[PDB]
Amino acid sequence: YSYEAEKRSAVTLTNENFKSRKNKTTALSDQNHRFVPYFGSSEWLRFDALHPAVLAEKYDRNYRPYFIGQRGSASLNQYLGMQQMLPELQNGTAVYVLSPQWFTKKGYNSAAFQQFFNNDQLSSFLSQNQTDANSQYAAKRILEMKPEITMKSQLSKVAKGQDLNTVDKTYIQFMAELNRREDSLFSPLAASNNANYDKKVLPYLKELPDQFSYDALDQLAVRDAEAHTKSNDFGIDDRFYKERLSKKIGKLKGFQKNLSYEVSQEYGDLQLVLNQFAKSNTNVIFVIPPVNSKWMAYTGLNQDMYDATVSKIRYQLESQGFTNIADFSKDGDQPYFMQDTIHMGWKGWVAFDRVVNSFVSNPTPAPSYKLNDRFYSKDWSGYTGTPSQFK
Repeated sequence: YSYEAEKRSAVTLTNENFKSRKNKTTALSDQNHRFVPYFGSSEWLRFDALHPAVLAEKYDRNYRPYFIGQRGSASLNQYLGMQQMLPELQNGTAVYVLSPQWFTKKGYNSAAFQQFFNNDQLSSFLSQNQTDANSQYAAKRILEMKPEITMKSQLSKVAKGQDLNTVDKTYIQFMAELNRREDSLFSPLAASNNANYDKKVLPYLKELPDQFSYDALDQLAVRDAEAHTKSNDFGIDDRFYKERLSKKIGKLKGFQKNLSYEVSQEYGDLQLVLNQFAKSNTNVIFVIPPVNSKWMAYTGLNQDMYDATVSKIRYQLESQGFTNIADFSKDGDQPYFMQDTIHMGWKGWVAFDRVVNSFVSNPTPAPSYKLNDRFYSKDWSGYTGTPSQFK
């Protein structure tokens, strides 16, 4: 199609590009250039010389990352976006960052939900009619997020477990067909490429060593990280620090004293993605990032709560077959692991590379998964004892 068109779609990172079926399926099915999907939220915007985009370009790897996510795109929105690219996951390989900031009790806004959801994702969703627990929970959550919804009756039938009437099926495949065609019509202008690749990827190639060396990458990361953090003591990027933290830094101290990520509906939402990976036989590495621990000190973010959160996430993942886990939750104290407060960069990007690039450069079949419906449950949403003792 167009390698440079796909290259710039792969790092555009706009909401409209997230829900563009044409863009992502195009890049993810190109048979002459391999794009691998990287699911996460705002973490992908932290361009610097060690960002995965830059690395896979410089050393010309047997793939390029296609990024899928933006602030607020947690697992429910991710699952529904996945509904638009089902072939591209089949027997595929994928990176999926589990951001722990996701797992709050009330979750995100309905407004943040709308900016990734659309009716193509919903018609796709209803078109695959399986009245299983996963369908039911999906429908339940959608009606929770957007209660004044089109095709509400069908969503209520799916959410109660009931089978869809001949008339329902026909309606939903017709709306499917139209939404697909609307995507194909509007993605050219509605979902156009950024300057992100030209302005925040390619420049950085000047800085990387012609010959690959993790030691050289680490040195470059520390030099550049030092250049871009002389405005504070948290080792937080200058621009992020003046733009989001400078003004209210006093009012901030202590503000996370009691905040937890241990109870969340996002646990069930995650289950939706795991079901999707299994049904599509996808081989995934799940990335867990830590938080600048100096920051966690200043805000009171309790690291043992973080550790229990990570543990429960990992339990859900491993107990089912998903064992590829680049878990960096305890690496937040390493100088320049993070680029901001809760987003890794620089050295963190190199650590990210060390596990992920081996995973993605060397695709292997996906193991056998055993899914466990008890993870959609309210009890698992609230459970806080030892993860092993759930049953």
